[PDB]
Amino acid sequence: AQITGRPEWIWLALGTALMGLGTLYFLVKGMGVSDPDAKKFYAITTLVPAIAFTMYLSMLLGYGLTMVPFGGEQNPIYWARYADWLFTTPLLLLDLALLVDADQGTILALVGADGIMIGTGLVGALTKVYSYRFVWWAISTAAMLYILYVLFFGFTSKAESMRPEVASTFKVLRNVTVVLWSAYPVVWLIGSEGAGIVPLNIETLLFMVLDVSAKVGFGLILLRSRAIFGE
Amino acid sequence: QITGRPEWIWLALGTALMGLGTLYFLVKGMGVSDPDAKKFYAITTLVPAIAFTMYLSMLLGYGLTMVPFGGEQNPIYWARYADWLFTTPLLLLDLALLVDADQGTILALVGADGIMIGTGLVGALTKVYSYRFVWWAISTAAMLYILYVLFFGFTSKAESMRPEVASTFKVLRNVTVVLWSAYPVVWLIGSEGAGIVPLNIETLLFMVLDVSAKVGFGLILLRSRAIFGE
Amino acid sequence: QAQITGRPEWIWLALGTALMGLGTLYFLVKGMGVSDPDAKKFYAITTLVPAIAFTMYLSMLLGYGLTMVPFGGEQNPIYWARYADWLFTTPLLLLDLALLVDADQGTILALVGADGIMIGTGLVGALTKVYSYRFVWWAISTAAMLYILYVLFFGFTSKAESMRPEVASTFKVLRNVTVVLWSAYPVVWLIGSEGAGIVPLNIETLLFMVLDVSAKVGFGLILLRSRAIFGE
Ligand SMILES: O=S(=O)(O)O[C@H]1[C@@H](O)[C@@H](CO)O[C@@H](OC[C@H]2O[C@H](O[C@@H]3[C@@H](O)[C@H](O)[C@@H](CO)O[C@@H]3O)[C@@H](O)[C@@H](O)[C@@H]2O)[C@@H]1O
Ligand SMILES: O=S(=O)(O)O[C@H]1[C@@H](O)[C@@H](CO)O[C@@H](OC[C@H]2O[C@H](O[C@@H]3[C@@H](O)[C@H](O)[C@@H](CO)O[C@@H]3O)[C@@H](O)[C@@H](O)[C@@H]2O)[C@@H]1O
Ligand SMILES: CC(C)CCC[C@H](C)CCC[C@H](C)CCC[C@H](C)CCO
Ligand SMILES: CC(C)CCC[C@H](C)CCC[C@H](C)CCC[C@H](C)CCO
Ligand SMILES: CC(C)CCC[C@H](C)CCC[C@H](C)CCC[C@H](C)CCO
Ligand SMILES: CC(C)CCC[C@H](C)CCC[C@H](C)CCC[C@H](C)CCO
Ligand SMILES: CC(C)CCC[C@H](C)CCC[C@H](C)CCC[C@H](C)CCO
Ligand SMILES: CC(C)CCC[C@H](C)CCC[C@H](C)CCC[C@H](C)CCO
Ligand SMILES: CC(C)CCC[C@H](C)CCC[C@H](C)CCC[C@H](C)CCO
Ligand SMILES: CC(C)CCC[C@H](C)CCC[C@H](C)CCC[C@H](C)CCO
Ligand SMILES: CC(C)CCC[C@H](C)CCC[C@H](C)CCC[C@H](C)CCO
Ligand SMILES: CC(C)CCC[C@H](C)CCC[C@H](C)CCC[C@H](C)CCO
Ligand SMILES: OC[C@H]1O[C@@H](O)[C@H](O)[C@@H](O)[C@@H]1O
Ligand SMILES: CCCCCCCC
Repeated sequence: AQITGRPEWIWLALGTALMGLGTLYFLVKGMGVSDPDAKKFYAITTLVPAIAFTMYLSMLLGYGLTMVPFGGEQNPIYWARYADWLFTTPLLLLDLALLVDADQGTILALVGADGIMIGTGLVGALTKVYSYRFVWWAISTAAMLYILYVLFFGFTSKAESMRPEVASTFKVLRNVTVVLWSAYPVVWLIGSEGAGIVPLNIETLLFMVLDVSAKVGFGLILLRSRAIFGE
Repeated sequence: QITGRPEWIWLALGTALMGLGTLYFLVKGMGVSDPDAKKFYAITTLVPAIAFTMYLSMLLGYGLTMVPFGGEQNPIYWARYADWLFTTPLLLLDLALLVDADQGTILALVGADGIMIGTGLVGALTKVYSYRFVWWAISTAAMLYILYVLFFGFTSKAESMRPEVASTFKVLRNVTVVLWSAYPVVWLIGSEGAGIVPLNIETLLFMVLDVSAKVGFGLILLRSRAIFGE
Repeated sequence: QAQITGRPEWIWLALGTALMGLGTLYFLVKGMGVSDPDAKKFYAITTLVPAIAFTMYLSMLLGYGLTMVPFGGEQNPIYWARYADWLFTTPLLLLDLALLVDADQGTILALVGADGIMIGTGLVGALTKVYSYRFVWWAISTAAMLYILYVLFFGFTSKAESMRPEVASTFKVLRNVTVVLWSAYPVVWLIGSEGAGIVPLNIETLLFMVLDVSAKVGFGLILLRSRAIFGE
């Protein structure tokens, strides 16, 4: 059942390679940088892939893998992803917050909501009672939908009042994040952690591609542009 | 290994009030332009929402665990500490922000609140019965330190802001010093310490203090003049 | 080879609980007055470090913070409670140092986060069942520390040598203390019960107790007596 600890190793190893090179890249590129504003963006955007490197290595080496009893058998679960996402997503949000110079009110309401989204997901991923896992999923999705709402119908208007570079950069990112983040509830749902439509194998591969691109990718769009009165 | 069955009604009622209290605070902060009042709404809404998630887990059994102390397995709801760990520092942040407290006292405060819950959690999961009280004492000492700065510290600075501020804070300060200090008493006499009171009534007690300490504290706050705006 | 524990190093943990608790009451019954908001931060940060450590030292004393990890072919005792402590403690020591040199929000985050990976990774290696892998995590955690010390040494110095002669002097002493005491942790752990068998858990608990007391209570003193915290 979702025979793990061996098939998806190549995906996990690959995810570790990209995330690590992606990190060494953003490290051996932030070298100069004087502007204190651009300093935040480089800091935030380098820890995201870095944290991920750590977590992908655990899954590859086994540690981040655990078994849960549900549906009818011993089910392989990678909790290490929620260890990653728990911190990683809020940093991704901080980048956009700092880029649109959002109010401290929305930043908190955003990070805290993000906390519930991952937290609730972790719960559902480890819940033993099958039916309930989807109660947590629904709650986690509602949390993401709220975050995506303020990013789309909230951070755009405030972005379209900054500089043409800012409004244009935020938008590309906003597009990449509303799309990449919304796929997560879908993969989770059809994967080893919900219905068994798709095997852990493909559930690892899909996450590894959405991850690299929601991180190394998102970071490339951001760090290569004019990061608000700094570059 | 029943553990979670009698107090289901309390937990479900607790999940109910925490859910509605949140939706209420969500479908109430709709407008709000002032960045200062924005903070208060953001802080005050996460508290009940966080508690919703945690009460649900207890009701669905997940937030329940068996601790082997005193020749037996014991029904311990760790989910309260998962809740409290984050929830309480937020209630204190509202207060800090209301009295425009220094970043020094905020950190000292939050830090201390972290020790309070963390220690309580440790005590609640300790196998050696005796020790559980050592941790309870250490936790109470931490609470006592917190309530001090809130009472004999945050008041003086509140009585120098505005008549709305000083009056609002005082009502909250009254509600928090009273509700917060009840917790160590319920824990001590409950299923987590001495068996004076069954897990049942305890779950009910916490559920009444939780709803008021959050949805109640929230209402008093979100109805008054919350800094630079409303 | 190694084997079960929970009693020889009771004294080291007791003494460690001891010093840490006193050091905290000392820093508490010393921050009594203090009106300056700038120095306020420093007292608030420097007080919690030992307070957190007291809690984590006591747990290791009362057995709670001890656990058994299977590896190398046999079960083994590990004190995870240190990592619980360090996770929150070390970054506060960095915050004190960042606030002193008035460091940029960019580097504070780049510092805290790196510290998170440093402890976190350490914890992971400490709990890894496959023996070979534990060193892979060690290597990584050390690389994280090394970075952290770099921005402190070859980074916070130059920004310090531009503040006030008090600041520049206070920071250098601390910098000297941290770079020296922090760099021992990877050495103790590598030779200790959580790595190779060179030295028993007994002495490894002792070593960390010496290093913890000084790196916190010692550091805390050098700092709260400098007034180069703009507070009097
Ligand atoms: O599942 S049942 O509701 O039917 O009753 C209990 C038993 O089935 C028991 C033995 O299988 O398992 C219990 O659920 C497992 C535990 O879940 C939570 O803790 C888990 C921990 O066990 C896992 O190791 C970890 C990931 O691998 O996730 C969590 O930390 C707690 O609720 C525990 O109390 C519980 O035993 C089940 O409740
Ligand atoms: O073999 S001994 O009897 O001599 O000692 C063992 C027993 O006392 C046994 C009793 O069940 O407990 C063993 O320690 C258990 C672990 O306790 C703590 O971890 C718990 C975790 O297991 C629980 O899931 C959770 C809530 O239920 O609380 C804690 O996190 C830690 O102290 C672990 O290190 C310890 O192994 C004891 O060794
Ligand atoms: C954010 C601060 C407050 C907490 C930091 C916590 C650390 C990142 C550790 C994260 C541990 C995760 C949530 C554990 C989930 C349950 C796993 C089965 C435990 C495996 O040890
Ligand atoms: C179940 C989940 C989706 C509930 C989500 C709750 C939200 C994260 C709470 C955030 C604060 C709410 C919106 C009330 C304050 C109103 C502010 C204008 C929000 C943005 O700062
Ligand atoms: C303000 C910031 C620091 C906190 C934001 C909100 C927090 C992340 C709270 C959300 C925590 C969720 C419910 C997860 C709790 C931990 C899980 C019960 C662990 C399961 O082992
Ligand atoms: C596994 C623990 C140590 C790490 C995760 C802790 C959470 C981030 C917040 C606090 C939750 C406490 C520590 C959980 C205690 C053990 C419970 C049986 C966990 C059930 O998920
Ligand atoms: C065991 C318990 C009581 C320890 C509590 C320790 C405190 C959280 C430490 C906070 C910092 C102390 C008060 C020193 C700074 C002095 C400030 C005037 C305190 C309020 O900001
Ligand atoms: C806001 C931040 C920087 C300061 C506050 C940090 C908190 C004081 C740290 C929490 C410490 C408590 C004692 C919890 C330690 C870990 C738990 C005892 C583990 C339970 O398995
Ligand atoms: C203080 C709040 C954030 C909860 C504590 C967060 C710490 C990361 C958790 C402390 C436990 C560390 C990580 C070790 C986990 C493994 C232990 C066997 C779990 C016993 O609780
Ligand atoms: C594996 C270890 C060495 C990776 C550590 C990476 C760091 C957390 C990243 C910090 C940001 C790097 C230095 C790139 C931005 C340059 C800035 C001057 C950093 C301080 O804001
Ligand atoms: C404040 C936030 C945003 C930044 C700091 C976050 C930390 C760097 C995140 C910690 C990541 C390390 C690898 C720990 C992951 C969780 C542990 C491996 C769980 C052990 O059971
Ligand atoms: C190999 C070198 C670079 C390691 C780092 C420096 C050394 C740890 C220096 C020792 C630092 C202070 C004196 C603490 C020593 C504590 C131990 C009892 C030392 C045992 O040799
Ligand atoms: O990740 C697989 C390989 O991809 C190549 O494009 C990189 O240059 C290598 O460094 C990497 O190992
Ligand atoms: C083969 C290593 C380079 C891959 C580039 C991927 C960019 C997201």
